[PDB]
Amino acid sequence: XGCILNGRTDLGTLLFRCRRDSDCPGACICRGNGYCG
Repeated sequence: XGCILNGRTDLGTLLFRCRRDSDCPGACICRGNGYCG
């Protein structure tokens, strides 16, 4: 697998700065803005 950032309407994504997918929690991936999703 899951990804705690999928499907949320807060700014949880902004707690997870990423430069690559492996910076992200669970099976989340790094998105175009440099934060996980």
